[PDB]
Amino acid sequence: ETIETFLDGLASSAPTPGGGGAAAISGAMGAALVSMVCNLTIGKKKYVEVEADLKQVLEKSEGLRRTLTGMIADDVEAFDAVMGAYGLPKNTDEEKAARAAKIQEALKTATDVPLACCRVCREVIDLAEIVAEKGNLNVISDAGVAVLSAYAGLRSAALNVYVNAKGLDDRAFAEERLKELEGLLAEAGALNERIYETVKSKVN
Amino acid sequence: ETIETFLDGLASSAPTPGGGGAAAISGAMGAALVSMVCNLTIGKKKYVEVEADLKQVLEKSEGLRRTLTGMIADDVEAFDAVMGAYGLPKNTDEEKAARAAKIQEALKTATDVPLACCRVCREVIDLAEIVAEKGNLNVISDAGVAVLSAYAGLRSAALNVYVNAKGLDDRAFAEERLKELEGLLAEAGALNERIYETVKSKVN
Repeated sequence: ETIETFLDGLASSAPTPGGGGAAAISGAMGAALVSMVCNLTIGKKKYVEVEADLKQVLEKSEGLRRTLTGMIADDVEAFDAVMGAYGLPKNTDEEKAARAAKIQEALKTATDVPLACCRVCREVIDLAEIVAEKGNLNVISDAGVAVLSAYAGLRSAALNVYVNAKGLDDRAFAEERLKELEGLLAEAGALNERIYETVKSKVN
Repeated sequence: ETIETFLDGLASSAPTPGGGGAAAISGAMGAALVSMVCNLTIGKKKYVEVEADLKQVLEKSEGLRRTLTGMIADDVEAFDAVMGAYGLPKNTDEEKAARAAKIQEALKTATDVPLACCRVCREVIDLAEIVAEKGNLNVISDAGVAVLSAYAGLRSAALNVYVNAKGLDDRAFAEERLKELEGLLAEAGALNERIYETVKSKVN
């Protein structure tokens, strides 16, 4: 899909793509920029001490980028399934029961997907940190864009987890997913500002 | 250009696409999600007191969307021009003088392009605040994603302002742009957390 077409879809009254899709894109760009800093530090003679560490980082970030790029489509199809299920008919007892059950199972999927996106964005913040410490100083600004895009991705997906978890009958499933989410948010809140500041400082 | 082709380019050792390209996309997705909330609130029986204000928001957000989508290529062009200017030959005295002129010109344009992306992202945050207060409660999460995505874009472009402003001979030019950037950053910092918190609280 074209960036312009995606953006036209996002802006429209089409329920997909939505915030979940944009979240995965924020994450993917974060993963990509970590990979860029690695690719532009590996080889450089001044940066031999970190080359092996950054080849490992590049390995994981390229992994995270593939996953997060896939997650754009996962969130779109997860949220289409939710709208699908709200649109089933509700004339009879049996239909009302089928509809309610299918809504619940779509909601569950549309909670796990943004939550998965949160986990991968949290890992991108960890790699953003390393390339902020070790990266080629000429391109260090890209480590700062990576952490901001990843943190945007994380808190964007988090809102999707909150709004979906609230509609679930299974309170054990919901409360387990919220507790994980809170810990990912609290960790990322502590690191995001510090990594930005390290980059802001090296930039000036 | 496809999201996947952009992401492949972003990750590679090519100096573009870079942090500044990503910043424009972050800003563009922010504007799109403001439009989306407007499109899913306008024509709703329950939201008529606000239908008037939200048609003026749609008009503005659809405008900012168009500008930030164009800024993806503007930022690619501006930074390619910086890299291209450092790589010009120094074989004659006229070449050396032309190269030093073209480096300063490219640094100037590569400071104004990201500063423009910061101004537009700062306006997307004001529009996101309005849709957080007045938008359809069913899609209020997307007002959250819009502000996070716009804030990420503002601060991403800000780092590129800092990186390019540091190479400029013209300190009047650098210091006016830096003074204006500091205003946009201090305002957006204050507003981002409060709009996020409004949306979060209205989610549950």
